[PDB]
Amino acid sequence: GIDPNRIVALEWLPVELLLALGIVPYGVADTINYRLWVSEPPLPDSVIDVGLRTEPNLELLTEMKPSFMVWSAGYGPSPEMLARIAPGRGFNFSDGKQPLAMARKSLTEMADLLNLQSAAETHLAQYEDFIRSMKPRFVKRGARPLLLTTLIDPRHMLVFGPNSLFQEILDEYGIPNAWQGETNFWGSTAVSIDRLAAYKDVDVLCFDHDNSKDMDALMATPLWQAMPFVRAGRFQRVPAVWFYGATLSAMHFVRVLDNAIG
Repeated sequence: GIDPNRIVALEWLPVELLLALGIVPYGVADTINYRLWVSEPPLPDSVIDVGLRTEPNLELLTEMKPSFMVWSAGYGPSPEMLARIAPGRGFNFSDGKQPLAMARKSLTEMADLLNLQSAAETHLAQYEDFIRSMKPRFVKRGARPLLLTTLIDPRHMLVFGPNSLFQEILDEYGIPNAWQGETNFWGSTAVSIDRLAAYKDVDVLCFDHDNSKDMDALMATPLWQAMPFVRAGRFQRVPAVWFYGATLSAMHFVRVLDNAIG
């Protein structure tokens, strides 16, 4: 990626990787929503919005003349297409089973490209140590399963399973993941609200993303108020945390998690 000050990130996974290594993205795709879903690692205003991650402004990119472009494999524009604009590397979110393991490999791979190996090791130690330190904040609330969700629309909820970013974190804290059903490669799946009523005694967190109008509509339905875990006083609305990120998204989760049930 030769010039570190001229790198364009076309997805929020690799943005997080750059950020953790100290790089300021020359460009970033969809900075507006990044505010609503990722929120953490805020973006310095200098950053140039290159458009939607799905349909980036190819004209702009060409004028920009990036030194290198990073993206998330299997998502967004075709790698063949892109490489026609400037050099770049696609990064994997997961191997389909462990996203955090992959994140650590992606962070290292990123560093290597930029010769920021030291900065990578410092972050990783900071990271592993921080996860370990918070462990005792969840020793009291024993084996009660936890359910991670987020509302997509009044009729659908996303649940995060065993192969989601948060799973490894749960494993290290001993929090059983209430969702053992199916999940896409990214670790999640959309379900109908009713499907959630099946969860009697469990803790439920729902990441917000500037969708309060949507939440109210949901909390307005008799089904929701009828929800057992709701009536049990186990439902919580927590701050947005990106579900398809890396180490900064995991550390952001531990924060929200800590505040929510620590």
